[PDB]
Amino acid sequence: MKKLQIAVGIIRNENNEIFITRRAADAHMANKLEFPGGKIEMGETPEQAVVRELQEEVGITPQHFSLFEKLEYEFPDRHITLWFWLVERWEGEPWGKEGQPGEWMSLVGLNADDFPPANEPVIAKLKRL
Ligand SMILES: Nc1nc2c([nH]c(=O)n2[C@H]2C[C@H](O)[C@@H](COP(=O)(O)OP(=O)(O)OP(=O)(O)O)O2)c(=O)[nH]1
Ligand SMILES: OC[C@H]1O[C@@](CO)(O[C@H]2O[C@H](CO)[C@@H](O)[C@H](O)[C@H]2O)[C@@H](O)[C@@H]1O
Ligand SMILES: [Mn+2]
Ligand SMILES: [Mn+2]
Ligand SMILES: [Mn+2]
Repeated sequence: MKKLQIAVGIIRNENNEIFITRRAADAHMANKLEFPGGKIEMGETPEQAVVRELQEEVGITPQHFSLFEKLEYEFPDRHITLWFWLVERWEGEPWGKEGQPGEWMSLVGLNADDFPPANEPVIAKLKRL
């Protein structure tokens, strides 16, 4: 079974809203809401990966961020380790830089059912902030 390391960014503005994108219909976890992020490549660290992935996907450079949660999840056909970075400072304005839907969502209104099931404990912990 495939094993992947994934770094994602929880992008939180001053109004307690999170920048959330929606995954393509032909992707793994198709049509799900998601924190922007992606695969950690050989020769880069988890910290470097979340910077690169947010630059690619939404056009911001995260800075002074922290590891909010790290967890493992077994999907039906792949095992993934997810690094959830809390990003409260960044350069740029996030947008759908890869043509994907993206918008600001109130933290209190997030519904874990809309996200991959791996995100359930993270969404709960976020609402506890
Ligand atoms: N990006 C992201 N992926 C998540 C989340 N929760 C979750 O289980 N996943 C899973 C879905 C995928 O199996 C994997 C993310 O890989 P990805 O498809 O974003 O990887 P990528 O951006 O590097 O891929 P690509 O655009 O090059 O095709 O992790 C999340 O909140 N954000
Ligand atoms: O690992 C994140 C953790 O480390 C601290 C310093 O103790 O932040 C450092 O690492 C971040 C990720 O690379 C950087 O963004 C930050 O600038 C750097 O100081 C903590 O702030 C954070 O919890
Ligand atoms: Mn990507
Ligand atoms: Mn991605
Ligand atoms: Mn990638």
